Amino acid sequence: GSESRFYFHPISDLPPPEPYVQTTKSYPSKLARNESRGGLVPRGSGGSLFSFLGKKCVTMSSAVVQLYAADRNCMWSKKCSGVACLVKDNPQRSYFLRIFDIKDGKLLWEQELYNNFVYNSPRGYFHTFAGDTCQVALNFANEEEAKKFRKAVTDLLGRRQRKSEKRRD
Repeated sequence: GSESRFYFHPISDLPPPEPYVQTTKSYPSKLARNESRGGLVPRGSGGSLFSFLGKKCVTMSSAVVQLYAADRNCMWSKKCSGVACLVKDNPQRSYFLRIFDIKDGKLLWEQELYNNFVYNSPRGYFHTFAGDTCQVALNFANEEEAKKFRKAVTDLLGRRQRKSEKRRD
């Protein structure tokens, strides 16, 4: 079901993993407010003075999910199960995706978002997410709640921060 008794199994019905074939994307966070300027012959310079960046990290969306991470080219392994939160960290001007364990609440998994992220959705209670050169995935009983953070992350990223929506309804 959706609540009370909801299943994450089976891994066998979930789509197989894949090595990251996409070129590793850049993290906007590392720059915050800076761009890769060129030299003499190749000279790209954007600049664009963003006036005062940062307030706090705003949580954007939260859903109960189980976290998979793919080993080399083809194995989904359980690293954590719990609840997920999509966070917009405006001080760093980036976004953070954080998975927090339901049992501990420790939060031991983060993924720092890129500036050109497209979301991968097989959709079978299962989403696939891209890392540095590793593949990570989200597994959940509710695609509805899943679409919400999945859409929000990818949509907001494309719109650029015009939302500080804390929770989905």
